[PDB]
Amino acid sequence: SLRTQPSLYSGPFPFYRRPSELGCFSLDAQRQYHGDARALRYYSPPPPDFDLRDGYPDRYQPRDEEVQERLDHLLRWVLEHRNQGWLAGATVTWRGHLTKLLTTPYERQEGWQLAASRFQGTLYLSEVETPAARAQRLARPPLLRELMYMGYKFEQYMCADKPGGSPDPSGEVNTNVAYCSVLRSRLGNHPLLFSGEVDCLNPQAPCTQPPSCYVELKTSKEMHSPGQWRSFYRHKLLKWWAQSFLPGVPHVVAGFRNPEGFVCSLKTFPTMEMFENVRNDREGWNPSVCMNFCAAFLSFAQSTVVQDDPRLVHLFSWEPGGPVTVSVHRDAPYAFLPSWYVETMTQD
Ligand SMILES: [Mg+2]
Repeated sequence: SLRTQPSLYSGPFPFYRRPSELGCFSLDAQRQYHGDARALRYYSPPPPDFDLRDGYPDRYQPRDEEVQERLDHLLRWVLEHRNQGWLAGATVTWRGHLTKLLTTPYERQEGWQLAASRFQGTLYLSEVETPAARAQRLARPPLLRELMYMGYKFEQYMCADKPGGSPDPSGEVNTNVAYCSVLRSRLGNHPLLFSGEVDCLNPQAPCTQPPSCYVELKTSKEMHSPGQWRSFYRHKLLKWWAQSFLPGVPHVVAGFRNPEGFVCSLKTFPTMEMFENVRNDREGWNPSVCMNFCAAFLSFAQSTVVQDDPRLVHLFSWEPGGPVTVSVHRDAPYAFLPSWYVETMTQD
């Protein structure tokens, strides 16, 4: 087991390598994979009065969340690019999985599970939906469903499909569509290969080379008091920082929503400056604690997963308050590396 309290992980900010984009892939409106950037949209801010409720629900095509894709689309990319043993000493995951590790020392509400499998040296990490999270997903109240749509809608007001184009929110929001950047990094002694969904690219960004040219878009409720801002800095900026820090996305652009579902204000939060909001806060978060924990977890997983075997899973389970605990599983349902990937890699 691995303890999770922040005090264990205070100390110097560890080494995190400047991320390089190795490539990308797109999922289209039918969730079919394409090894190019067709799904990538372009940051096109107002020059805001955005109705995030517009099109809900008649122009809404939500992804079927029952389909658990796990690492499948990343593994296709890896398979088609394993000529770009560095991989053997790496850990392969989704950006979002690493985000959840980053936020663990401070997370008090949502637990997680991560399946680990070692296969020809490489450590693969793939999130498992917990029974409790599966319960909440199926029991999603109308208001949660509207809120989620609103987050996706915001993007349609802020992005165009061509550089410098005008946003066109008259169409449908279809959440099968995704653009994913594939990045290489390293946290201390742990080489990383991961994909992350990317909201848009800013043509007028100072550095036009990805991932620096990318922008993350967010919505949050409007705030009218120091206390509301302080809770926002403490809870939501931590999540936003941990999401955008990893892939090297330098800006998060937030639209603040009315209780009536309109965005009438925008604010840019540079990733590099987010921690400043809580640096002198007795109940704030700390990016060095986030990264030190993550590095500790990677070391823990790497020493725990001894056997090289794609049918074997070490399930890392964590609930708020407690340590990360481990259980050992084989085959269904936890085994996540598909035959089509294992055989092709074995073929080499
Ligand atoms: Mg976003």
